[PDB]
Amino acid sequence: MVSLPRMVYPQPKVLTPCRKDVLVVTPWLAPIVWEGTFNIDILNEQFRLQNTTIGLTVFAIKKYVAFLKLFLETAEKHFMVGHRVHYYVFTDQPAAVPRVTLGTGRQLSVLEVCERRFLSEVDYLVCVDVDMEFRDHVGVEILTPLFGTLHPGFYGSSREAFTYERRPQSQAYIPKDEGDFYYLGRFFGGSVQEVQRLTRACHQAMMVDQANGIEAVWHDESHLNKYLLRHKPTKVLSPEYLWDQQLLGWPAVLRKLRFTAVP
Ligand SMILES: [Hg+2]
Ligand SMILES: [Hg+2]
Ligand SMILES: [Hg+2]
Ligand SMILES: [Hg+2]
Repeated sequence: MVSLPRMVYPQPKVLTPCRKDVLVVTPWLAPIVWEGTFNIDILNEQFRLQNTTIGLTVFAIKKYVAFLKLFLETAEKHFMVGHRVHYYVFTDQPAAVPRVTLGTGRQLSVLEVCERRFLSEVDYLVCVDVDMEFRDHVGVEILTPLFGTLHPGFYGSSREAFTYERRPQSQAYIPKDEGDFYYLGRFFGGSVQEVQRLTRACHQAMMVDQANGIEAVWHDESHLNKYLLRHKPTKVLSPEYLWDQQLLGWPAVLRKLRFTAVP
């Protein structure tokens, strides 16, 4: 709500689309974040004036603790740089967490494996996997009440091809004539309130499923897709935000590869 300062930047072009090769807004008017759609300077100003704090959560159990060093090092270089960040590392090996040097205004909490905590420590929560690395900018352009990320393997696929759970006996069930996009179960976020709302719904749906002796085809991801179908995300991130260059290369439609799996 605080007034932005004078800023000098190119005037928006009303009669000139900001990307003519991709959809930049959903049918429910949520922006789809692609490179070229946002001016990061304006967005940085808006969020900094609000002294925004972003929590990044990851689970690293067993052999996965080995991915923490690169994950954290690259996050330090590309994730919410300039803003307050609180990393939450849930692990079964507290002593094995790498000693990574953090920039000012950034902290890390190791939780050995308390939800009200998030409500008082951060404004937004971003949930990802540890076996990844940031390769380019991932900033406040993604922040919104609730966001989902387009799966790199299905962004150009028809809904019939989406690997949603197709069995009516499952709570994650989505018929062939339904569905907007196929979202990643491993990269989502939003306000603490909305994220806890999504995880609480997923947890309940998965319990009902097991009680009925059924397990969704893609587990958590299947339920996340059911949730986002029925509760439209306020922002959708393009595949730039979770790519796999080994399996998909570098298409012209992707101007940047920001976050990827480690081969
Ligand atoms: Hg989370
Ligand atoms: Hg769900
Ligand atoms: Hg779940
Ligand atoms: Hg979920």
